[PDB]
Amino acid sequence: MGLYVSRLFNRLFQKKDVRILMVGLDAAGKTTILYKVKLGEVVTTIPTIGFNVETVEFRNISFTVWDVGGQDKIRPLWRHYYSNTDGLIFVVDSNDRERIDDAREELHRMINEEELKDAIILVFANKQDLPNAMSAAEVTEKLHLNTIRERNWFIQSTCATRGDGLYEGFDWLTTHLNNAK
Ligand SMILES: Nc1nc2c(ncn2[C@@H]2O[C@H](COP(=O)(O)OP(=O)(O)O)[C@@H](O)[C@H]2O)c(=O)[nH]1
Ligand SMILES: [Mg+2]
Repeated sequence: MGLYVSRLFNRLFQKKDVRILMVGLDAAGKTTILYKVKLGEVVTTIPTIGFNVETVEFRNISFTVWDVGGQDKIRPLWRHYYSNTDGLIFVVDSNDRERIDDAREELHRMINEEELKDAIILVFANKQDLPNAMSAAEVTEKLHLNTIRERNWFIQSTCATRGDGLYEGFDWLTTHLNNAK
């Protein structure tokens, strides 16, 4: 698993530094995905009391992961990670309808950051395994992804716990990060 996903990134070996942010509300499935793709050690750090960041690095690639939609007064704290971002992965809980609108706002707010203006957008509609989970289509509507313009985005159904859709999602991401600039 980690093997085949690791290969996908060989595509970007020429790139000096591939920066990938992976965000989403808490409990969307971010941490699960990191330990599921086993691309590298999930080094955890605590920049400031209460703010938890997970970092995975391998070769010229790095992932910086943290939860959004928490105490939206800490949002400026996240800016330290926007500069030179090549790709943005937004993980969403497809089964959580109560907070899908919060996800939407965090996402649209985040992709309109001057510094994230040219980042590829990968959306993981996670927890597709759950019975009453919104289909990728309904998550696309709730996240209002069709209102995104001039941006290269893609929504991918996944079950982080089993790994389904991860390879596909990353296959798309790395393919586009490659011919970006
Ligand atoms: N049913 C189901 N649960 C999942 C899936 N992905 C993650 N979870 C669970 O949802 C919770 C999210 O935790 P992670 O630690 O994954 O959360 P996050 O880092 O805050 O997004 C954990 O209880 C996971 O075991 C999935 O595809 N299906
Ligand atoms: Mg987490």
